[PDB]
Amino acid sequence: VQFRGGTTAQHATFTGAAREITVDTDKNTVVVHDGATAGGFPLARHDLVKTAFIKADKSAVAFTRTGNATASIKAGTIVEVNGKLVQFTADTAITMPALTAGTDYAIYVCDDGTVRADSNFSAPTGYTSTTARKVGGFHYAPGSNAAAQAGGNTTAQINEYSLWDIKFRPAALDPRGMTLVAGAFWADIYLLGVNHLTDGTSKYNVTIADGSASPKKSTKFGGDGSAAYSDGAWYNFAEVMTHHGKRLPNYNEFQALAFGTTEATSSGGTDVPTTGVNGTGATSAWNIFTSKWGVVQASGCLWTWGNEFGGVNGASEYTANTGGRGSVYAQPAAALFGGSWFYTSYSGSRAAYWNAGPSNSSANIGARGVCDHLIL
Amino acid sequence: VQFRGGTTAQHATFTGAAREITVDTDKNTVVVHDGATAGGFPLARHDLVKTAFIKADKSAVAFTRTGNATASIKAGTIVEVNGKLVQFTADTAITMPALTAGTDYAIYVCDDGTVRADSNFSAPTGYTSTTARKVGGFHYAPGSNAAAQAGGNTTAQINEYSLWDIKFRPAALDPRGMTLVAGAFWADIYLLGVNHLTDGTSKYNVTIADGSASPKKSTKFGGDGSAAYSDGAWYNFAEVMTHHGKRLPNYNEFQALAFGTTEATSSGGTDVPTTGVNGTGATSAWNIFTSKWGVVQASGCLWTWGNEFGGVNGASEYTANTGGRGSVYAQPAAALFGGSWFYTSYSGSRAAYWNAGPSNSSANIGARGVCDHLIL
Amino acid sequence: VQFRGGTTAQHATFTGAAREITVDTDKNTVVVHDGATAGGFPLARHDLVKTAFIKADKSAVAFTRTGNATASIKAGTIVEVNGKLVQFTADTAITMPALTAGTDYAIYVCDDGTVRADSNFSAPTGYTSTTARKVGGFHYAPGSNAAAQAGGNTTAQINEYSLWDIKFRPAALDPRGMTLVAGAFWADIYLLGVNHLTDGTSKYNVTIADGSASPKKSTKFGGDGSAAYSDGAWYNFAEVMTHHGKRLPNYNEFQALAFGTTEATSSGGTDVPTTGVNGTGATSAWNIFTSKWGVVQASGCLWTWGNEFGGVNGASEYTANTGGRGSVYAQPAAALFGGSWFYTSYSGSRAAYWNAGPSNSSANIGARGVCDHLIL
Ligand SMILES: [Mg+2]
Repeated sequence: VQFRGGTTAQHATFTGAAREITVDTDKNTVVVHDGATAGGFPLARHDLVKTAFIKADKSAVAFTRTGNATASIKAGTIVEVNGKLVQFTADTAITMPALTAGTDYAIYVCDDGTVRADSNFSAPTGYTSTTARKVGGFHYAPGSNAAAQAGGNTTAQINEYSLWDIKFRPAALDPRGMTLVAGAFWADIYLLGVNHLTDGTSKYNVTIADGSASPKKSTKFGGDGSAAYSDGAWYNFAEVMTHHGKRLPNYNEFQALAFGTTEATSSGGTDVPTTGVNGTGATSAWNIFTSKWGVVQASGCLWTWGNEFGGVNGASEYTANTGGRGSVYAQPAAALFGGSWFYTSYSGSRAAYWNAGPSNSSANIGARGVCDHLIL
Repeated sequence: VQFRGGTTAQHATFTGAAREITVDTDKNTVVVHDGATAGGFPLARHDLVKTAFIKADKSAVAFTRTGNATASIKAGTIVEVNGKLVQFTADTAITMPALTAGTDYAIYVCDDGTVRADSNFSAPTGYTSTTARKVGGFHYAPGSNAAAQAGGNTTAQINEYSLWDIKFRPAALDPRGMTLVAGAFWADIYLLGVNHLTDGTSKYNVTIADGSASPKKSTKFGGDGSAAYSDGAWYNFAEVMTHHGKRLPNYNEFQALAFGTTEATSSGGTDVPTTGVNGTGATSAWNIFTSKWGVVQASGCLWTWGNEFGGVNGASEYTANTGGRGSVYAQPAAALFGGSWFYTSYSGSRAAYWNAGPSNSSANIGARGVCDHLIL
Repeated sequence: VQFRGGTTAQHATFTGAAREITVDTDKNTVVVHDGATAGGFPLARHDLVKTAFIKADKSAVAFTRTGNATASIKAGTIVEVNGKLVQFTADTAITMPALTAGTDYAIYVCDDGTVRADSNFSAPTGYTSTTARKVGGFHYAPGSNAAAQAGGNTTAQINEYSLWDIKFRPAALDPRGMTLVAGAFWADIYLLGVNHLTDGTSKYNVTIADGSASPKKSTKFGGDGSAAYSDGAWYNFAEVMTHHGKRLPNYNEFQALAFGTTEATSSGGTDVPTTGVNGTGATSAWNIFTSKWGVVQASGCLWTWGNEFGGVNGASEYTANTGGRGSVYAQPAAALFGGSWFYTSYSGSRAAYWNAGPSNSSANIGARGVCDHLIL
């Protein structure tokens, strides 16, 4: 059966019989007719809905945490994948791989109707980037989120607030290793690492970047991928954050992200070298400082540079202390938030120090990234 | 009539006759043929366009204010609802319910082709959440926006700048009670209430939150829904704003949002207890302070905490004044904007005070929320 | 051929034969049947996919710069235009018009399958707003982006970082004359002009706005389109930026946007009157100050007001210096970034001055706009 067909021009002045189907040969689509409307009602070609992703509640993430090691895709989720419509009319279990503490996972809706997680961010085991579509993901944290204000535990589990989907995600360039804070903005779960170029800013069990072990110099700002900044100036950390489409936190962002930590408590010991891992001779284990949202070492471990200025000022003269990128006049301090290991009861979700110029560097100052929450 | 049909695999190597229609039984969709392209041209299933919402001008809101109590949906608006395509090829009147001063309304496009407003945010009277689709809304304000710089009147009317649609809206968690300022960002029409958990941050005719009547403690930050913060510290107000996905305003945001108010004028009297209502013994009625954008009590009523730091500093020693969440060192002031009732000619769209630490509290300091503008 | 058809109600309880097609007369669409599913599988009408725009990589711009005067649309780009599906399965050359230094261009995907640039932002030469769809654009800069930290050249060329598409763009009200900085945020290529109302904030070869030649007063804030602000206060510049949905830069934004400029170098001479053009008696040509991202006169030409406060404070008394919009108490300085022509080695990507109150005005202080990066 071949249908009556013509060009778009020919259709413009054609009115088919009621419930007649013609073919627009310019478009290669069907045109439905009502016996009244000239040009009829052309139908959409599938390619035009490619990548469609529809949720029942667009103001929440597409997935529900159902247990420490389990999660589900929500009822009402419709997904375009490999030319097919794949949907879920009930909360449907996500098929899990073996989960390892401190690893990010990607969630795929597959063209066979399954939904599955995997550590591979291209395609899940047994599928291709064609048969499996990445719709979101999560972080499998080394410990629980804080239930109150005494930090969390060390039972590896899905951090519910790290659940993201393609329409409910960090505005950062990459969504991995972030958690949603009060539904308002995303925070890096872990402090900035030295190897942020290959690891991203937020990674479990890596060397923390500070004054003594400066982060790798940004390849977007003349770095080569091997060189590190010569110190831990605010300037350098802010630059690394920008590389990744993130910011250093505001005061309001810091207090929100760090809530849940054990207040007025510090790591103790002599150092905090590694993310998600006890400090050197620490009197408090790392988990003492997990926030409500799953931000690891949220306070009392390393100060973070903040994105705020004020407090004590530098000299009222042109001082060339910017790494050779100009001079500053009456430069106010750049905020430091959280406290560090040496700071006993001074540390906490609101610990703030405003007596260090942005050109300052030390072994107990690093950084944490934040970014905007995107709902699409 | 049953058409030739096969699986997706079978179609991959099949080329139908020109203007032949086959059925892909794996997809359950039509495949159009051109007698040349192997696999033909599969058509989109309706479920894949579910929630589609298309506007002629994506850089403006979907509705036009046509009068004090009337509004229209714009020509060129196409809406998916209950499986149907519903569209408007001309500016079409929105069917209104009875409107009450200081109430938010939701706009629904219904599957019978009508568009209507309602105070119910689930479904409008006579419809269900299935037959009626919420596409946006507005605030019916207690008075007009400022025509110049002398505030507004007390004639209840639609605030044109409070018009929002699902693709032109506050980034806040909930869009209600906000107004779009210079097309740049959204501002809470009303000052933060004590009962922001059940009312949202911006509600007409409610008790204002300040140092003496602190807001309810955020349920996202260990609050139970009954307890209030023990004082009106910047810390507490910033926290409440975050709860709702909002911020305290910047200096640039404040001057923009408050423009239109009567400058160098204060409420007078002894207090401002209630939003959108005269202050206690006020010498100026509330409407004296409506901004160009419809921000109520924009200036001269209560100071708002700002999201900016600087000015006079606290001691250069570790001071534990954060509500038990750490210590601050050389803590600069948190900005206060707008002036309050006692401040005569000092109040205005640029009134700014930088001599109060974020741990300060008083009966004339509250907060106003802002957030980013979202165009999708 | 007229098909069996009925209303949506009638379909709800109808199960057609496998691979039968019926017509829903309420919807005017086809319903496919499987001989099992009551109501069958209704297909999408084309109008519901109107404006669809699909890219292979949603995290990058839709176009590639292929040379100084050439560019391509990327493989995998699917575009809805004038009822047709138009797509590109390989990187496809964009048809160029004659290009002029310092001009913005719009990219259209046309219903004949072509993709072309044009200086007209409504429709390209030989097409209409119906037959041609605007999907993005770019800036054809007066010179190259900085390869290192010695600025750029004067060979007119496409600035690769100024490439934007409808789903990868500034959050600003208008996308023109902006460049994407480290993939993180957008910066105005040029300093704010006096005639920003008709030119936008960022335009080549126009009079720069400063203390002596204040910008036009914003029509969104009581301006008439002819009047200028009486001086170059921070207040006025911040206001102009808001008009356009932009901000003055943060410190972190400024250092990012200006990287690539010749550091510790100033324009010299006695003035910088015009964007993208040598200063008056300048010892360094304008191109000495082009950033890595193509920000023109990024440093050492005119200070920009920043969106940050701190440093030296005004008096601890209520000072009415806000242009008659209230009083300020202990007002900290508003940041100035970049240096200017007189400032020799003090200028650079990190040059910052914190000793000028927001009410200050001078011939060497202007502004540059930034905004958020939008990925949709
Ligand atoms: Mg500040």
